[PDB]
Amino acid sequence: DLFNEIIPLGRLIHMVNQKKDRLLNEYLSPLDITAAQFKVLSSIRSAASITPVELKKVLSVDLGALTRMLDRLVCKGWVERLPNPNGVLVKLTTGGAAISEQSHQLVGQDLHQELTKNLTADEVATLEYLLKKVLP
Amino acid sequence: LFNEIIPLGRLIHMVNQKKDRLLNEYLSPLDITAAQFKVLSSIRSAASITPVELKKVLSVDLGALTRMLDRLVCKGWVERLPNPNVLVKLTTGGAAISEQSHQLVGQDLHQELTKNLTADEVATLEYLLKKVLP
Repeated sequence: DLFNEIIPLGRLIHMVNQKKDRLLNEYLSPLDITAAQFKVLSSIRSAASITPVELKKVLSVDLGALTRMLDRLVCKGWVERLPNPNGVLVKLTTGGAAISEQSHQLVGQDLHQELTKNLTADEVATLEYLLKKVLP
Repeated sequence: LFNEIIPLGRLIHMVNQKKDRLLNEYLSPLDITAAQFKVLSSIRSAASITPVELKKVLSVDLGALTRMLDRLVCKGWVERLPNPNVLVKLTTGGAAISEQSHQLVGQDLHQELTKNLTADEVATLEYLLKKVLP
Protein backbone atom coordinates (compact mmCIF):
# COMPACT_ATOMS: atom_id res chain seq x y z
CA ASP A 1 0.00 0.00 0.00
CA LEU A 2 2.72 2.41 1.12
CA PHE A 3 5.03 0.52 -1.23
CA ASN A 4 3.74 2.23 -4.33
CA GLU A 5 4.27 5.74 -2.86
CA ILE A 6 7.49 7.77 -2.68
CA ILE A 7 7.34 9.15 0.88
CA PRO A 8 9.86 11.71 2.25
CA LEU A 9 12.20 10.46 4.95
CA GLY A 10 10.98 13.11 7.37
CA ARG A 11 7.41 11.82 7.27
CA LEU A 12 8.56 8.21 7.51
CA ILE A 13 10.48 8.89 10.71
CA HIS A 14 7.49 10.86 12.01
CA MET A 15 5.21 7.93 11.18
CA VAL A 16 7.47 5.27 12.62
CA ASN A 17 7.91 7.37 15.73
CA GLN A 18 4.14 7.74 16.20
CA LYS A 19 3.98 3.94 16.06
CA LYS A 20 6.74 3.62 18.65
CA ASP A 21 4.79 5.88 21.00
CA ARG A 22 1.51 4.04 20.57
CA LEU A 23 3.32 0.77 21.39
CA LEU A 24 5.03 2.44 24.35
CA ASN A 25 1.69 3.61 25.79
CA GLU A 26 0.15 0.18 25.32
CA TYR A 27 2.96 -1.76 26.99
CA LEU A 28 3.35 0.83 29.80
CA SER A 29 -0.29 0.88 30.88
CA PRO A 30 0.11 -1.94 33.47
CA LEU A 31 2.28 0.57 35.38
CA ASP A 32 -0.08 3.55 35.06
CA ILE A 33 2.36 5.78 33.18
CA THR A 34 2.20 7.36 29.73
CA ALA A 35 4.80 7.44 26.96
CA ALA A 36 5.20 11.17 27.60
CA GLN A 37 5.81 10.70 31.32
CA PHE A 38 8.18 7.83 30.51
CA LYS A 39 10.29 9.98 28.22
CA VAL A 40 10.56 12.80 30.68
CA LEU A 41 11.60 10.44 33.46
CA SER A 42 14.26 8.96 31.13
CA SER A 43 15.76 12.33 30.20
CA ILE A 44 16.02 13.19 33.91
CA ARG A 45 17.42 9.76 34.75
CA SER A 46 20.27 10.14 32.28
CA ALA A 47 21.19 13.72 33.20
CA ALA A 48 20.81 12.84 36.91
CA SER A 49 19.69 16.40 37.59
CA ILE A 50 18.69 18.99 35.00
CA THR A 51 17.35 22.53 34.41
CA PRO A 52 13.74 22.78 33.25
CA VAL A 53 15.14 25.13 30.62
CA GLU A 54 17.67 22.47 29.59
CA LEU A 55 15.12 19.70 29.85
CA LYS A 56 12.88 21.80 27.60
CA LYS A 57 15.75 21.99 25.13
CA VAL A 58 16.50 18.28 25.24
CA LEU A 59 12.86 17.25 24.68
CA SER A 60 11.74 19.98 22.29
CA VAL A 61 8.21 20.66 23.67
CA ASP A 62 7.00 23.95 25.07
CA LEU A 63 8.27 25.48 28.33
CA GLY A 64 4.80 25.72 29.91
CA ALA A 65 3.78 22.16 28.95
CA LEU A 66 6.82 20.83 30.79
CA THR A 67 6.25 22.84 34.00
CA ARG A 68 2.76 21.36 34.08
CA MET A 69 4.13 17.87 33.38
CA LEU A 70 6.76 18.24 36.10
CA ASP A 71 3.95 19.37 38.46
CA ARG A 72 2.16 16.06 37.88
CA LEU A 73 5.37 14.00 38.11
CA VAL A 74 6.21 15.71 41.40
CA CYS A 75 2.69 14.99 42.71
CA LYS A 76 3.05 11.37 41.55
CA GLY A 77 6.16 11.43 43.80
CA TRP A 78 8.59 10.42 41.02
CA VAL A 79 10.38 13.74 40.59
CA GLU A 80 11.50 16.46 43.00
CA ARG A 81 12.40 20.14 42.57
CA LEU A 82 15.57 21.60 44.10
CA PRO A 83 17.42 24.88 44.37
CA ASN A 84 20.72 24.40 42.55
CA PRO A 85 24.05 26.12 43.41
CA ASN A 86 23.18 29.32 41.49
CA GLY A 87 17.15 28.60 39.21
CA VAL A 88 15.82 25.11 39.97
CA LEU A 89 17.08 21.57 39.31
CA VAL A 90 14.93 18.48 38.82
CA LYS A 91 15.91 14.88 39.65
CA LEU A 92 14.30 11.50 40.20
CA THR A 93 13.18 10.43 43.63
CA THR A 94 13.79 6.88 44.73
CA GLY A 95 10.30 5.99 43.48
CA GLY A 96 11.01 7.79 40.20
CA ALA A 97 14.17 5.76 39.68
CA ALA A 98 12.35 2.50 40.43
CA ILE A 99 9.42 3.14 38.11
CA SER A 100 11.83 4.20 35.38
CA GLU A 101 13.78 0.96 35.76
CA GLN A 102 10.64 -1.19 35.90
CA SER A 103 9.30 0.88 33.07
CA HIS A 104 12.35 0.17 30.88
CA GLN A 105 12.37 -3.55 31.69
CA LEU A 106 8.65 -4.18 31.03
CA VAL A 107 8.76 -2.59 27.64
CA GLY A 108 12.09 -3.31 25.94
CA GLN A 109 11.50 -6.90 24.84
CA ASP A 110 7.97 -6.47 23.51
CA LEU A 111 8.89 -3.25 21.71
CA HIS A 112 11.74 -4.81 19.81
CA GLN A 113 9.58 -7.78 18.83
CA GLU A 114 6.74 -5.59 17.58
CA LEU A 115 8.93 -3.07 15.75
CA THR A 116 10.82 -5.83 13.88
CA LYS A 117 8.03 -8.37 13.28
CA ASN A 118 8.12 -7.76 9.49
CA LEU A 119 11.91 -7.67 9.25
CA THR A 120 14.70 -10.16 8.67
CA ALA A 121 17.54 -10.23 11.18
CA ASP A 122 19.52 -8.80 8.28
CA GLU A 123 17.05 -6.10 7.38
CA VAL A 124 17.04 -5.10 11.06
CA ALA A 125 20.82 -4.77 11.07
CA THR A 126 20.75 -2.70 7.86
CA LEU A 127 18.09 -0.34 9.15
CA GLU A 128 19.90 0.24 12.45
CA TYR A 129 23.14 0.83 10.54
CA LEU A 130 21.56 3.37 8.21
CA LEU A 131 19.66 5.15 10.97
CA LYS A 132 22.97 5.78 12.73
CA LYS A 133 24.42 7.17 9.49
CA VAL A 134 21.85 9.98 9.57
CA LEU A 135 22.93 11.12 13.03
CA PRO A 136 26.33 12.66 12.32
CA LEU B 1 27.71 4.86 17.70
CA PHE B 2 28.98 2.26 15.29
CA ASN B 3 30.48 0.08 17.99
CA GLU B 4 27.24 -0.07 20.01
CA ILE B 5 24.12 -2.18 19.53
CA ILE B 6 21.26 0.30 19.94
CA PRO B 7 17.59 -0.73 20.10
CA LEU B 8 15.58 0.36 17.08
CA GLY B 9 13.24 2.25 19.42
CA ARG B 10 15.94 4.56 20.68
CA LEU B 11 17.34 5.02 17.21
CA ILE B 12 13.96 6.23 15.99
CA HIS B 13 13.67 8.45 19.03
CA MET B 14 17.12 9.85 18.39
CA VAL B 15 16.59 10.39 14.67
CA ASN B 16 13.24 12.00 15.43
CA GLN B 17 14.78 14.49 17.84
CA LYS B 18 17.23 15.40 15.10
CA LYS B 19 14.41 15.91 12.62
CA ASP B 20 12.71 18.35 15.02
CA ARG B 21 15.84 20.37 15.75
CA LEU B 22 16.34 20.78 12.00
CA LEU B 23 12.69 21.71 11.59
CA ASN B 24 12.92 24.43 14.22
CA GLU B 25 16.14 25.73 12.73
CA TYR B 26 14.75 25.93 9.19
CA LEU B 27 11.36 27.28 10.35
CA SER B 28 12.74 30.19 12.37
CA PRO B 29 12.68 32.76 9.48
CA LEU B 30 8.88 32.30 9.61
CA ASP B 31 8.58 32.69 13.40
CA ILE B 32 6.97 29.29 13.98
CA THR B 33 8.08 26.24 15.98
CA ALA B 34 8.28 22.60 14.92
CA ALA B 35 5.45 21.90 17.37
CA GLN B 36 3.29 24.64 15.92
CA PHE B 37 4.16 23.38 12.47
CA LYS B 38 2.98 19.85 13.18
CA VAL B 39 -0.24 21.02 14.76
CA LEU B 40 -1.00 23.20 11.73
CA SER B 41 -0.21 20.25 9.47
CA SER B 42 -2.56 17.83 11.25
CA ILE B 43 -5.43 20.32 11.03
CA ARG B 44 -4.64 21.10 7.40
CA SER B 45 -4.86 17.47 6.36
CA ALA B 46 -8.04 16.73 8.35
CA ALA B 47 -9.50 20.11 7.23
CA SER B 48 -11.42 20.35 10.52
CA ILE B 49 -11.03 18.20 13.60
CA THR B 50 -11.99 17.61 17.25
CA PRO B 51 -9.48 18.62 19.93
CA VAL B 52 -10.16 15.16 21.35
CA GLU B 53 -9.35 13.65 17.95
CA LEU B 54 -6.42 16.00 17.45
CA LYS B 55 -5.14 14.96 20.89
CA LYS B 56 -5.33 11.35 19.68
CA VAL B 57 -3.59 11.93 16.33
CA LEU B 58 -0.67 13.81 17.96
CA SER B 59 -0.34 11.81 21.19
CA VAL B 60 0.43 14.73 23.50
CA ASP B 61 -1.66 15.77 26.53
CA LEU B 62 -5.16 17.27 26.18
CA GLY B 63 -4.48 20.37 28.28
CA ALA B 64 -1.19 21.12 26.50
CA LEU B 65 -3.07 21.14 23.18
CA THR B 66 -5.84 23.46 24.42
CA ARG B 67 -3.07 25.91 25.44
CA MET B 68 -1.37 25.40 22.08
CA LEU B 69 -4.60 26.02 20.21
CA ASP B 70 -5.14 29.14 22.33
CA ARG B 71 -1.82 30.51 21.07
CA LEU B 72 -2.51 29.44 17.47
CA VAL B 73 -5.89 31.16 17.55
CA CYS B 74 -4.25 34.34 18.90
CA LYS B 75 -1.59 34.11 16.19
CA GLY B 76 -4.59 34.17 13.81
CA TRP B 77 -3.78 30.81 12.20
CA VAL B 78 -6.47 28.62 13.71
CA GLU B 79 -10.10 29.24 14.52
CA ARG B 80 -12.59 27.48 16.79
CA LEU B 81 -16.12 26.53 15.66
CA PRO B 82 -19.28 24.91 16.97
CA ASN B 83 -19.75 21.70 14.97
CA PRO B 84 -23.07 20.03 14.01
CA ASN B 85 -23.38 18.14 17.35
CA VAL B 86 -15.87 22.34 19.18
CA LEU B 87 -13.99 21.99 15.87
CA VAL B 88 -10.69 23.60 14.87
CA LYS B 89 -9.62 24.56 11.37
CA LEU B 90 -7.04 26.71 9.68
CA THR B 91 -7.73 30.31 8.86
CA THR B 92 -6.61 31.68 5.50
CA GLY B 93 -3.43 32.93 7.14
CA GLY B 94 -2.92 29.54 8.76
CA ALA B 95 -3.23 27.78 5.44
CA ALA B 96 -0.74 30.21 3.88
CA ILE B 97 1.85 29.81 6.62
CA SER B 98 1.50 26.04 6.52
CA GLU B 99 2.11 25.94 2.77
CA GLN B 100 5.03 28.40 2.94
CA SER B 101 6.24 26.47 5.96
CA HIS B 102 6.25 23.21 3.99
CA GLN B 103 7.99 24.68 0.97
CA LEU B 104 10.76 26.44 2.90
CA VAL B 105 11.95 23.40 4.83
CA GLY B 106 11.32 20.46 2.51
CA GLN B 107 14.45 20.76 0.38
CA ASP B 108 16.91 21.70 3.14
CA LEU B 109 15.59 18.99 5.46
CA HIS B 110 16.11 16.20 2.96
CA GLN B 111 19.60 17.42 2.15
CA GLU B 112 20.64 17.58 5.81
CA LEU B 113 19.02 14.29 6.79
CA THR B 114 20.68 12.42 3.90
CA LYS B 115 24.04 14.17 3.78
CA ASN B 116 25.95 11.05 4.95
CA LEU B 117 23.97 8.64 2.77
CA THR B 118 24.13 7.27 -0.75
CA ALA B 119 21.13 7.59 -2.99
CA ASP B 120 20.90 3.83 -2.61
CA GLU B 121 21.29 3.88 1.15
CA VAL B 122 18.50 6.44 1.33
CA ALA B 123 16.23 4.21 -0.79
CA THR B 124 16.97 1.24 1.48
CA LEU B 125 16.25 3.20 4.67
CA GLU B 126 12.92 4.46 3.35
CA TYR B 127 12.00 0.95 2.21
CA LEU B 128 12.84 -0.59 5.60
CA LEU B 129 11.15 2.20 7.57
CA LYS B 130 7.96 1.50 5.61
CA LYS B 131 8.28 -2.17 6.65
CA VAL B 132 7.95 -1.30 10.33
CA LEU B 133 4.68 0.55 9.79
CA PRO B 134 2.29 -2.34 9.15
